[PDB]
Amino acid sequence: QKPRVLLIGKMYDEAGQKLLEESTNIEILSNPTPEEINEAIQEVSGVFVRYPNNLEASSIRLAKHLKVISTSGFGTDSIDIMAATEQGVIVVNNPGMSTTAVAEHTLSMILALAKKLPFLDHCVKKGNYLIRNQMQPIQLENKTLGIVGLGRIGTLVAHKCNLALGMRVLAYDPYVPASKAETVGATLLKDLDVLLAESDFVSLHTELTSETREMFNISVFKKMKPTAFLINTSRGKVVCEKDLGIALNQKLISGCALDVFEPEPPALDNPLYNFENVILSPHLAGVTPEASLAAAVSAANQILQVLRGEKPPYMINPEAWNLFHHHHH
Amino acid sequence: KPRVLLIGKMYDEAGQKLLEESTNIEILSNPTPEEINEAIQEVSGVFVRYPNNLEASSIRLAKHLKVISTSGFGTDSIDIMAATEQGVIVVNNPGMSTTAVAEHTLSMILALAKKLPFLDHCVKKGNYLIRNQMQPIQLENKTLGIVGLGRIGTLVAHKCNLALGMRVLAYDPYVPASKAETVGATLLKDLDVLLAESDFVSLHTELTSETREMFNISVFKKMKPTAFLINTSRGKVVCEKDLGIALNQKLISGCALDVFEPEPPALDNPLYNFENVILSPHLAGVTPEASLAAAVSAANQILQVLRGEKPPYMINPEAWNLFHHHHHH
Ligand SMILES: NC(=O)c1ccc[n+]([C@@H]2O[C@H](COP(=O)([O-])OP(=O)(O)OC[C@H]3O[C@@H](n4cnc5c(N)ncnc54)[C@H](O)[C@@H]3O)[C@@H](O)[C@H]2O)c1
Ligand SMILES: NC(=O)c1ccc[n+]([C@@H]2O[C@H](COP(=O)([O-])OP(=O)(O)OC[C@H]3O[C@@H](n4cnc5c(N)ncnc54)[C@H](O)[C@@H]3O)[C@@H](O)[C@H]2O)c1
Repeated sequence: QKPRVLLIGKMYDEAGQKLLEESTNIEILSNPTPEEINEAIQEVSGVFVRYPNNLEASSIRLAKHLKVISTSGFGTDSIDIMAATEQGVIVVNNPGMSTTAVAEHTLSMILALAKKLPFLDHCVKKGNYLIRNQMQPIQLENKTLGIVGLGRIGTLVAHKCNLALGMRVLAYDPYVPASKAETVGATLLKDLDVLLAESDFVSLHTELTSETREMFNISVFKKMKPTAFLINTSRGKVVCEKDLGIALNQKLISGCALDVFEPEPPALDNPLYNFENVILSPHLAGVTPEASLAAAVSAANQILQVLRGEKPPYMINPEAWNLFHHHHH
Repeated sequence: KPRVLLIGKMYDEAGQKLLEESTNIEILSNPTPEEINEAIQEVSGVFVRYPNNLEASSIRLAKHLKVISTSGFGTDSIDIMAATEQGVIVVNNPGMSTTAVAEHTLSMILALAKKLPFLDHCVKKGNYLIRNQMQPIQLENKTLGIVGLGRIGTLVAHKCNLALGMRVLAYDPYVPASKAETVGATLLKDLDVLLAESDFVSLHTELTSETREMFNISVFKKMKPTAFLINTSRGKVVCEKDLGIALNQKLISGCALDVFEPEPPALDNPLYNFENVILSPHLAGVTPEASLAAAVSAANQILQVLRGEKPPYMINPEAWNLFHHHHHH
């Protein structure tokens, strides 16, 4: 009989679901509770996880025929990887499908803070056109951008802000060579503190690890300029959200723009919603039609590979492959 | 010691200091023609802050006038003929905020593509799941249509092509095609072609009799239903009544406006009740850098004419021989 696939959340483009349905039977859940996942996972061979939905260890353990878990994008913080590896279940992500889209969105957010764009749009529409008399937009030319995490997106962001705006770009990333920054005109710094002291804009593009977990706390905001801005499009847990709220109240920084949150989705009464110079979007930086199509096709094709016994291109737990063999033959 | 009247203050105080160092100055705030009239009779130079008016009857009262300086490019509110008839040199101060307006244009283009202020409002109201209902636009490989390829249009075209990966078309009857070539754009003779091909149309023309209300309903009918209009040039270039109708009939998707006709916009402007509309209160050229270069340049030209040296931005160089007759020889 045809294998079953569980979609914990739809894909961002249904070209991926169409591909899955060529050879599997799928069931789609919509923001399901842990029990709904436990009911629907028992006989599936493949699972797709739309961020920020979570797949805990207890759910993976009930799935006796599971072969592969696919995430919606790069991040895997909603998968229990240890549990999958213990069971011989292959975990794949879909990286670098939204690189252009997030760099565009980050540039848009950097520019919107500098020009107070949403605040000013709200002022004109309410009748306070004459707020212009006390407004002083920032000219981005020759200001300094600090990139934390110089990977696919961070490097593109450094490239664009150079070409588009004439900004000086500094980067902090211990795991990449200095030459990677020079190629796009940036300077790789060994000391994050230097980047924090020199930057007028600080943009986050790291992977979420135990080192980047809550990297940006009150200690780090104290080191940034009072005039400076934070932008986070990477992961919510990189920023202590409670510390960010204190930092804004105490004028440690001037504002921020966030596409990611912790917890995500954010609560209805999040105190960040009442702050001057705060710009939010609901994890849409990497969700353009182009990026959604590419990541959907990628996730669907990888799920099909593992069902066939074929090694996929984006295994994140390759040490689990032999135990997968053990169970798949 | 010579007098200088400032009909309106300068954009940066450094310019008033440069004048004060050799002249005696008086400053007026939005003065009536009569207020100017009994303040101008003994002065040698006059500065006009846009959009203040310097009428011919006022100039005729000023017996010792040598120079008039506007705050920016615009001299339309100055009676050039009366100045020439009297041997008064009129100077403007052009191209002082080119980079600032280019930046503001990039901000508005991007904010429209990413639905930035609308998404900000949605998260702040707890409507994070609006993400399931929409997708931002990826600028890469979209077509940008530049109307008016001058200082700002040339910069905007270059960055959107080089840094954003957009195809750029341009319409401007009064520059050669090679000017677009150089920055990766294509100058088209037929505006209709640019309208049909563009996903974003940005206006950067001078306000002339030809461009007054150039963008009416017959123009919006030719744009794409999915396209956006950006206007950071002059408000009279757009018939706002037709823009309102165009949004209501979904002839275009939305618009970003820094300028208005009438200006200031009224409290009951229909444009506010549209979601894909982004407004700013005529601030695109306002940056500390731009204000400082304009004020310094304005002061420096006034000081040259009082000394007898030709300033670099003479609007009416035909008045020079009579100026010589009056104050030198
Ligand atoms: N819509 C969205 O907001 C969404 C879209 C896709 C990417 N994501 C997120 O953006 C982030 C980056 O994406 P990417 O594709 O460029 O990943 P990437 O793997 O290409 O780059 C990550 C970079 O972080 C760096 N890094 C790791 N540890 C670090 C540390 N301790 N200090 C500084 N830098 C460190 C890595 O060396 C690496 O260069 C990811 O968290 C990803 O999940 C955002
Ligand atoms: N929003 C602001 O704060 C403010 C700031 C300065 C500039 N202004 C306005 O922005 C606009 C662009 O500034 P600029 O420095 O680039 O002016 P510019 O003189 O450098 O360029 C004007 C261009 O419009 C073109 N043009 C004239 N008639 C045209 C027509 N019928 N069709 C198409 N193009 C035509 C000219 O050939 C010229 O190339 C101006 O209207 C200017 O007054 C905005």
